Amino acid sequence: EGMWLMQQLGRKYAQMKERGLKMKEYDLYNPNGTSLKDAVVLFDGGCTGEVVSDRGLVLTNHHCGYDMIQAHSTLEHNYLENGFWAMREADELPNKDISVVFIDKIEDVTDYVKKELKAIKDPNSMDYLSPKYLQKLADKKAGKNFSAKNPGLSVEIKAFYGGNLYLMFTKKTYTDVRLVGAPPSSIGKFGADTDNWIWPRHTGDFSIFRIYADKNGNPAPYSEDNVPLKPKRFFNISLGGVQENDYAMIMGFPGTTHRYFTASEVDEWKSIDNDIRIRMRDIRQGVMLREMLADPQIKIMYSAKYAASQNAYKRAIGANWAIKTRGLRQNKQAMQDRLIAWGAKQGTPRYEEAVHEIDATVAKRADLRRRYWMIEEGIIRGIEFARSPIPTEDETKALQASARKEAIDKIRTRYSKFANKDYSAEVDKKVAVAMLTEYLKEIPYENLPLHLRLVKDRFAGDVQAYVDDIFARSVFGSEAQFDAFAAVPSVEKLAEDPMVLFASSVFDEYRKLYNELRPYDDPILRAQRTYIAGLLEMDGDQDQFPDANLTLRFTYGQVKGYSPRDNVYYGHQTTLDGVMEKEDPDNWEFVVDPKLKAVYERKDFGRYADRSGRMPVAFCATTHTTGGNSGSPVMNANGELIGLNFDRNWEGVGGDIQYLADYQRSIIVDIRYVLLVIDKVGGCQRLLDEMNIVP
Amino acid sequence: DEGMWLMQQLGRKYAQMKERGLKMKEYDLYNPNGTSLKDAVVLFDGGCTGEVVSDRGLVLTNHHCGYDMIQAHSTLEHNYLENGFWAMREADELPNKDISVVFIDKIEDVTDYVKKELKAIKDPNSMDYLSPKYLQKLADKKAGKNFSAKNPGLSVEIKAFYGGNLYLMFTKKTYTDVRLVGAPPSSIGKFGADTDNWIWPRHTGDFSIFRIYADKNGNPAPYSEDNVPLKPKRFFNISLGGVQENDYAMIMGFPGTTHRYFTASEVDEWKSIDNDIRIRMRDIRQGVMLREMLADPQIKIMYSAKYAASQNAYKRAIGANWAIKTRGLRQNKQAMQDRLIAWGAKQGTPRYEEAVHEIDATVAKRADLRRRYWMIEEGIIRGIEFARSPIPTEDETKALQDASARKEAIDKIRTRYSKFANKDYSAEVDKKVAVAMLTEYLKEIPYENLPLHLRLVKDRFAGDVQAYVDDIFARSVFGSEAQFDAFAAVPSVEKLAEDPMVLFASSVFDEYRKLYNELRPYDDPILRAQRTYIAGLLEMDGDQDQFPDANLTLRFTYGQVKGYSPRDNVYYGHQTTLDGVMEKEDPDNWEFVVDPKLKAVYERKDFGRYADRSGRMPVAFCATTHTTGGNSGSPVMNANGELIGLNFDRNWEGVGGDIQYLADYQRSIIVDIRYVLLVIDKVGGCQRLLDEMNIVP
Ligand SMILES: CNC(=O)c1cccc2cc[nH]c12
Ligand SMILES: CNC(=O)c1cccc2cc[nH]c12
Ligand SMILES: [Cl-]
Ligand SMILES: [Cl-]
Ligand SMILES: [Cl-]
Repeated sequence: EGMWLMQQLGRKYAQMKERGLKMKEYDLYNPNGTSLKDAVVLFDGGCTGEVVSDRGLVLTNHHCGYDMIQAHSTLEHNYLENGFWAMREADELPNKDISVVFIDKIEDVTDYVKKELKAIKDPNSMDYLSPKYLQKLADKKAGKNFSAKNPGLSVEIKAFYGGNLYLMFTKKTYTDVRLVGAPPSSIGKFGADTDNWIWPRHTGDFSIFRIYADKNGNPAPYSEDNVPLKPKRFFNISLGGVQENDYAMIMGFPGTTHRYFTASEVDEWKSIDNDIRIRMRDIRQGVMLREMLADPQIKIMYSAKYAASQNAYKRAIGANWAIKTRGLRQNKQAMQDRLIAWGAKQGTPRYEEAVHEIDATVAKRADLRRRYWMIEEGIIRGIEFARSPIPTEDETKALQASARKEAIDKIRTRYSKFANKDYSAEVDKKVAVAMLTEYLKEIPYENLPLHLRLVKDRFAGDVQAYVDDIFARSVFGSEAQFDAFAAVPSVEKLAEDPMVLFASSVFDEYRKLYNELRPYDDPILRAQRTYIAGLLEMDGDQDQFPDANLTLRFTYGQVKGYSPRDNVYYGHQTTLDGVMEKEDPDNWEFVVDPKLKAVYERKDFGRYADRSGRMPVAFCATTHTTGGNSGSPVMNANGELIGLNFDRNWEGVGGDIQYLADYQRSIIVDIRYVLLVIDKVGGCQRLLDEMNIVP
Repeated sequence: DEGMWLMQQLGRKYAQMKERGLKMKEYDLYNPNGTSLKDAVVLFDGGCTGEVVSDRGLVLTNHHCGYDMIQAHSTLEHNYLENGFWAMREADELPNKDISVVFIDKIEDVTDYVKKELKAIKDPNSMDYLSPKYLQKLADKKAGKNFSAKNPGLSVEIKAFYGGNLYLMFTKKTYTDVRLVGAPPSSIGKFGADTDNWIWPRHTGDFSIFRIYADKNGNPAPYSEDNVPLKPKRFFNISLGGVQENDYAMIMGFPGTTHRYFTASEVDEWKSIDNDIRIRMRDIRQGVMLREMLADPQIKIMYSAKYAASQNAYKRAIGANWAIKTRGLRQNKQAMQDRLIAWGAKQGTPRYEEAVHEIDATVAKRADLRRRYWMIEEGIIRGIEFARSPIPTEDETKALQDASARKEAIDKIRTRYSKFANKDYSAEVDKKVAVAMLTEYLKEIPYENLPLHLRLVKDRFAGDVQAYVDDIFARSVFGSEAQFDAFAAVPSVEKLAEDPMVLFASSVFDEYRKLYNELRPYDDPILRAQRTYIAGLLEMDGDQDQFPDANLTLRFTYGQVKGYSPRDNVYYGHQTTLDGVMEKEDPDNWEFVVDPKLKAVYERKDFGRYADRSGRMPVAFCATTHTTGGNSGSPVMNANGELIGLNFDRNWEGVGGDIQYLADYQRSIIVDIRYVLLVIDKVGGCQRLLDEMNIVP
């Protein structure tokens, strides 16, 4: 049920042993020695990765190394659709702007931070959560020129439990991380967007990289002289597979959770955040779908835009299902009522006062937050011409020196990016008419961005006419309209441009709402410090984990399926047979790689198939994971690698607020399927040979 | 393969049934010379199956079987279709016009009689051995002179089985006074509605209650206010013990049609012509209908039923083609015929190989014709609404060419035009469907094979299908109300003879009839060869594990209450519960609305003695019984013959079961009798119906 701090391993060890853990405590996490923890990395600032060889080979998800596979791909060598398999270390491709972060040391610095904070004065100061303030304390503690005395190292202090616990992390960062191997996108992204958040899953979501360093294994930027890193710890790969009920554990960097939400915050997340996102994206996606289905060229231009909007839409549907069916609101209400009753008993009323302050702040910001989500979902992300060019003061104080041509060249560059090869003004007008009709129904005239008041005032409520007039008269309405402007440009034309006025107006309102809403975060945050302190003093820092905050955590559970609905059961493991069942040659998402199809037909599964002869693909577990856990190593009871985490099912997305034992699962690619693809699809034996594969 | 067995076959199947769990005595289930459970089974309204459940003639069947009767008695004042109907006294039960219940009184093997009569052959190629007229002449001869007059309510019928190798005579007792007694609201009776058609898991309470009425002596009588409820020979006891996984289950009913003795060439034809054309053509039709319904809420209202009606057989064809592609149906038919051919070669009897060859040759010869027939039927006859627009009759055209009979002809044409262009017809939606359907039709059917008017697309319109369809409506007398009225004011024979819509409709119907007539002669050599083919199969492997094709006659099937795995890592259990109804609840979707009385029952757990051992309220279960269309409403029995449910559907994965039974996929979808009794009790409050049933603990 939790995402535990490494410090909490001692207090959780006995239960983990009861659940099946066989390894010694300090072999997993040692605060003053080498352990399995030293083989986990933060891959490219978001994902998790893991070292799997004494030469710095790193495994992570295909969707984690996707940008690097795409950057090295050309029409000549398309690594994204064909895969990439460097047959020698010298063939491994360097990557610009990549990093791998090791968590070298972790220390509890709570007393230090709390004593430094006492020099306050302002009791409402937010310095206790300020990265700038906490970095000043981290540098003070580490020393004057720490990074120069310990090269490649850096320190960071983070708040936990709403400002009740602080940890200082000593990090070692490597920036020479090279692409080694990747399956084709047909394997790496088999489900593609249709199977996102879906269990059963049949995606071989993996990619292979390598950490490079100088002669002494110290961090160094890309250099042709860099040598592969010999890490102090790497995972052994298990070939024993998984069975139902097997103990499993994960280490990784979960990003965010909201475990200490009040009941009022759950209601707000549902009725504002999720309902607005669901309704607004449903309108946007509906119009996009009609247009993509009717014109194959529109499908090409809008596929990525449609898929990008669907991802958080699906999350919101999944989260609202948990609020409606799993009693999230009620369990938060029970959590706060129990603290309020215990505080009354002890004579300490500050916890009830804290929950009341949160409720009052939530109730007060309701209309503002509704207006913010309505404009953000409805217009800022809903309508493409909202992100059309807005002339700067530098560009206007140029059109009225003769760098008038330099002003127009900068405006043209931005116009070309807005009206790019994937932009359809006709599709955008149709989306805007449906999105603005909904926006104008929900937001009253007095709360409208100034230019939208023209719908009622100048266009007699005809939204279609208003949108038609924006494109007919705007210099960004077509290429010919822009060129006519660029030939005779005046500041008076830009100041009265209907598209510029629309874009400026909606951005002004979006910033005004953001600025007016920002002051409401602080009383909530301060009250959460008192609220979580009460919860911890009452029930202990034992079965209540601190919210995720992109720091290293461990979670444990079992390889287990679940029943999604009445009379339906999803098992704990998918097979290669499931890939073949889903095969569809006339659908890019469900195309099956011919080398993999042949492997399946011949049953060329080597040492990777199970005891029954079926080739495993993926499994699911009751571990508690969230965004940031992509690429996380999944370990056995002996700490051996059995898979990589790559997703979680939609039924469990409400798990960020309340873990769902009967529904929430981590979706993991079986390590045996990873090895089968490297071996029979990539034919990259050197990668298998450098790993320590245990029978 | 698993079987829809003749009643005569119970004797030789009994031992296996007992070894599979059957506990009742053979003659208590079926006795040719006495009362048995078979006497409580009826053919409900000529299609469905039903069952007698009380000593006062109460009959249970599906909600979709009694749907028309519930709809005919419904008004805006008392909407029984939407709220349910529960007659609180026998006198309140509603009579029904044109209803019937047929009991199978006696069944007799008359094979030797029919085969001896057939020996008086005046042509060896005669189809009289399958002729209902001929077989009725033999049935009347055997029953005697004036049998119907000397035995009122009874009738005799002889049917061919095993392709003309076995014949049975059925003595039927028909009752026509069958009254509506009870029905749940449509929210329960058709809970899944079209979304869950052919779907397992299923949560639909598909049942309705009727009562057979008869004269003072329990003899058939048409509706009369003097009719008394029938005291039947036999009725089912209701079991409350429920079902468990692996329990023995059995069904009696009237399965309509199967194709168990198809050759491999007939499976290929079913796939590549019948199913592929239906799939492709309905996909085009449904796609255009969906875009129009989604864009205009008034179009959704007008085309919902038309869209749902087209989707039903489309889904069946997708399910059947999935079995041909994944379950090896073609290969198993090929293995079946190769084995007979090899055995015939050893017996020195080449007639079986000659028979399979005649079938293959006939299938190969009719291929282009059959492709053209399905292409026009799916593409135009069903695909385009203006294909069924008015065509002036020879007598209507004669009337328009010096009398007052011209206004009588115009009134008749107007009546047909108003039925075509009714409140649910959109000419704009029809033009869009026709453009897409004709574009596909014109791509598949060559100019020389086109219905005469479609040749104008290339000849007069330069291949512009949109222009051709636009011109049909712009110039046609049936293109709009104003166009019809202008014609009706000044009607001329010449205007109808040159009308583009009349010419289109006539042309496509002419080609549809020409193709049907040219294809009809191919059925007979196949049928005759099937008589030899099935005779060989029976002589070789016996009339034991090879059931005769379904032909709307009484059959039994048996199996177990068992779920199945539809795909990798997914398992569907054997039973659904009332929780599954609640999970699917959606108030803003008419299909998934939950009745408030039922929702309250679930919340209070007011399940009485109807819940299972774990206090969960069962709704439906599935079984490995072999069923098909005609089995809707069938009684599902326990190992003791007690009623445990009513069959109401089968899953799409098993629709290929009409050709080859699929043990690991095919299931009968059954409404649990405990859920039926819960709805009568806690939703209808109709205690008298529970009291007249014999409920066993
Ligand atoms: C076709 N429908 C979907 O793909 C979908 C819809 C809503 C939520 C989720 C979560 C996963 N998939 C979803
Ligand atoms: C709503 N249901 C469908 O879309 C569907 C589509 C194709 C086959 C089947 C069988 C049952 N349902 C089907
Ligand atoms: Cl290291
Ligand atoms: Cl012979
Ligand atoms: Cl099977």
